[PDB]
Amino acid sequence: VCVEVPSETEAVQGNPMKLRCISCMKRATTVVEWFYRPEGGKDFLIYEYRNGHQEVESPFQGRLQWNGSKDLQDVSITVLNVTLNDSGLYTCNVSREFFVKTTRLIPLRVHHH
Repeated sequence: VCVEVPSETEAVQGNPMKLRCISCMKRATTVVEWFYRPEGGKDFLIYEYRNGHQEVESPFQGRLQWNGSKDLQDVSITVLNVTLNDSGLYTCNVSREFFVKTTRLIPLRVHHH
């Protein structure tokens, strides 16, 4: 069955990081938006599912990898090759029609070694 599990919030520099986002659903059109915000900055979109997985232009374009389910209850993504600079707040927005909308916040912090 579908369990809602929070994402890890600590990442090791140089490894891939899974930004977990799970929205267990009510027995359906889906939109998923992933946002990132650097310390002292503004949210910008980095990943989108909106009638398909869209190419989103961002500093993240190139290092993102989809890691979710086909049923779209798991909408996790992976950031490849993590740097100290990827620290910040990641937001996962999942909306569902035929209405719902759920938000998940990931205060991501990257470490050495």
